Amino acid sequence: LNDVIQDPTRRNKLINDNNLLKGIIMGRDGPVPSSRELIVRPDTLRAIINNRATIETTTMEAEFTETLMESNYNSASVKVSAPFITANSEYSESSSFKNTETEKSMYTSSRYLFPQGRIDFTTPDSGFDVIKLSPQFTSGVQAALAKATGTEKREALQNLFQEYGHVFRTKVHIGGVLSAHTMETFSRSENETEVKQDVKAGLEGAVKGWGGGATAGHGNTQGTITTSQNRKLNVKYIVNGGDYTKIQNTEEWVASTNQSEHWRVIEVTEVTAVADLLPQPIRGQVKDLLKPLLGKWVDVEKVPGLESLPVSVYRPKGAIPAGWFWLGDTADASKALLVKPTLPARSGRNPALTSLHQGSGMTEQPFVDLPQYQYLSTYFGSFAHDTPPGSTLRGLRPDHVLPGRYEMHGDTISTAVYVTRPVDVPFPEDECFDLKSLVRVKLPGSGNPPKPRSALKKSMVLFD
Amino acid sequence: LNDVIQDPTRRNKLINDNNLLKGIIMGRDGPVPSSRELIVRPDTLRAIINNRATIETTTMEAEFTETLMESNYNSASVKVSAPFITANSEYSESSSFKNTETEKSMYTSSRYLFPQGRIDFTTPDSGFDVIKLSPQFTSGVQAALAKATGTEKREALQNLFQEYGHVFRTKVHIGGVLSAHTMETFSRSENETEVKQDVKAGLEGAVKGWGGGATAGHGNTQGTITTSQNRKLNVKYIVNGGDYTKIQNTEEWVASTNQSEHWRVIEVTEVTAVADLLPQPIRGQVKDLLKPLLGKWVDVEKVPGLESLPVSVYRPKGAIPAGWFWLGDTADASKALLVKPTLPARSGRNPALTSLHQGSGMTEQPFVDLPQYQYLSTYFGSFAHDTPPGSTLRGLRPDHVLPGRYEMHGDTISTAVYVTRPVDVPFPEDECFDLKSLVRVKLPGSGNPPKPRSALKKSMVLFD
Ligand SMILES: [Cl-]
Ligand SMILES: [Cl-]
Repeated sequence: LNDVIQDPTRRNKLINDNNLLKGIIMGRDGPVPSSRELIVRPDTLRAIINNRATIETTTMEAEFTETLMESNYNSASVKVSAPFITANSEYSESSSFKNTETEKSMYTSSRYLFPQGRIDFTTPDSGFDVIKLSPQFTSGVQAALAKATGTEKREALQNLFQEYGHVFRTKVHIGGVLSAHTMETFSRSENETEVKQDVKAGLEGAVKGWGGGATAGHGNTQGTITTSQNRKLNVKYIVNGGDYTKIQNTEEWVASTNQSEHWRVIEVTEVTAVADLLPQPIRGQVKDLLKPLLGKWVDVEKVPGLESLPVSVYRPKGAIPAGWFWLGDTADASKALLVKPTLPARSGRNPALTSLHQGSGMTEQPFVDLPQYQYLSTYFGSFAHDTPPGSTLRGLRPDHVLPGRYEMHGDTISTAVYVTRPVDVPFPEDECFDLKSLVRVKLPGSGNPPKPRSALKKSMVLFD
Repeated sequence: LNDVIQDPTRRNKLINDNNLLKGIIMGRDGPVPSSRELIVRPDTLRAIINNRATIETTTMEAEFTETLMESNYNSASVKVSAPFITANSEYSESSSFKNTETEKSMYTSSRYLFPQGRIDFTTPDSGFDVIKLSPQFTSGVQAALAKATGTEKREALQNLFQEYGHVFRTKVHIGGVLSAHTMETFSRSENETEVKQDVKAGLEGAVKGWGGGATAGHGNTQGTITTSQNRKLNVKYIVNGGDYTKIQNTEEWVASTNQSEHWRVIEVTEVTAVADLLPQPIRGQVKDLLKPLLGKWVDVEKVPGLESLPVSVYRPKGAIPAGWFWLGDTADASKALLVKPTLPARSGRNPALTSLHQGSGMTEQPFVDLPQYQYLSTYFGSFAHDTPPGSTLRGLRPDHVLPGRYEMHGDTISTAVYVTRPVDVPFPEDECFDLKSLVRVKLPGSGNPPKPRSALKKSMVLFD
């Protein structure tokens, strides 16, 4: 029983085995627990009893989240952890996750939970026993903010989060779990609702058949499933908790999930960013210093030889200050945003920006130098990385951008352009800049790069 | 002091004066407290001490939220309350809130908070003292679910929420507040970021000048402000808490906010839907019965005489069952969604669906019979409300839809169409159906209705 475990020193076994005192490092190797304790060891754990077995499913369209899906993070935990795994991922041109003009990808994870309960860590500035950060971490923050220069403070803070972790798990389900994980690539011509429901039912069916003893028993393995609509899927099967030596006989493994010794984290229900646990004044100072870009609003000038276009095309009217960069052609006649990276370049660290090169095809459009980086606008001219204004044009690390929305302008497809705006959902969780990024509807020639449809996140840019 | 008030019977004065035990009715007259108690009177209130005065701002693009903005609900509370005020609002063709092809509107509220603390009501199935629903409400739910037919159960549940409320305030700030509320209509050609920041700084400046004693003192009133960018705004000034008889001398009012007797709710920090407070089995039964539409997937047939179009146009292949309705022309060659309302028509109650009429202009497109209702597709032909398939075509109540996203198709503007898809944000709070709703890029003739860009919410449709 959950209440029984929380009473003596066996609650310390539950805390220690599950790394409940440690922040989670979001890196290229997936979610990794810190070797250092983030919080002070509590006298008691806040537990909600729930022994009801259920099948839960998570559908995820965000790239770089596969290791979080496989660690049974729910959508709310993936959301908070997503900028950190994205920023620290190993980018590749050969990824199977495809987001093209004709195709899209998604991850689907189903989990047959055999729980005992939920453990809650009360965050500071919330009603309740509350989280107390370890003095070792607090001293690290103080030592980081005490550095002579802005660059030194940011480098020490970066080192501090790489050691302590990016997020802390504030709500976790404890018990045993049998989970199935998949990825699917489908045509944009398909009904998204039909594809999602078909993959979810097929995955739920596989975990349902595995759990409760109906299919041939197995442990951690790879398998293939066929949905009702004939989609063939590569499935990864994962076991967490219970006695793994008993996994061959499903019902014997299920019974072993009632043993306090074999209880493990079975779902990450809620996660909090480590910087958000910091007290009120320091919190804002740390968060400002963590922003990868500096921002500046500057004057614009109209691009000549664009009389054919339905709208006026703009670029910063510089005199672009040394070390500053621009992000693409705009329909904003008033101002342009310039950006400057706050962190020095280091081997193993993904920079906030990437330079661009003209494509080897018949095209004159830029291509990102660093794989999987994104840019905001089509280039209205002939790009060259060695000549202005292309020499100071930059692409962005994928954690910096979210999908935008097009507003089409033009009386002919050949002259037609899209003006990128932030999505107009009434209750956004994240806010983006309205930069009025210009995208060509029909680009001339072949070998042209995928058309951008992105908006820059406001949380990534520090002003003044 | 907050801790001092919570100890004797003066905590009951704080609970009673602020209606902390009552659900909030979201109707045409704004947020109205229920006359009936939703929860059992607690022995103690969970309080977080915070006497730090701050200026907070909320920007809201959602229509029908003005009375929530004026009641100092933050964006998270507006979000949860929004479907309920939208569904119960008094619709009008003469609203100043404009969302056209060339213009958009938004609400901005700034509040100069003079707090004492925050009161938290712990929801059932959450760590902590927890909420216990009143036996009068619980008996009402049981009596509603005991009705002979589906229609009778739904009517009794509707009556139950109109009496008890749609939402419950789970986190509230207590003290005194000076707030300014405005609305702004601007051209889509404008930078949204610049407009939002300009209105927020102008509104923050007005509350800053009012509070702390710098401008001429006043109480609840209407005024005009001018932003840094020469935008002229109609401002509504509201006072909550403190001694209102002392409002003329700002500093005397500020000092009166430290008196336990004058503490009022100053911000609605978190709100929970009343149905979400219900225990696990009943919760799902109530939520299914509250859905305004029944759903059914049916076969489609291609619309003839559409050879010129870049895509195939579809309508349900009916034999449309009696009492069922369709929602517009689609590019979905496999299936079509049919809808049926679950509640009977009643005077004063906004129906889930509206019939349509052909516009009096040169147009052949349908127009909603009920003001402010929305539809999903342009009609690919000549609409008539008295002939099939137009006789069974229906528009939707604004709470049923969210903005969608266009995917353009066509080699000529005149033949070009948009296929509506759900927004592709990676972490949506709300999910919509992908219906592949077809919208004409360039409609022939004048007097044509505003082009739709909407997706139907999945939470509004009950299947099987
Ligand atoms: Cl290339
Ligand atoms: Cl009309």
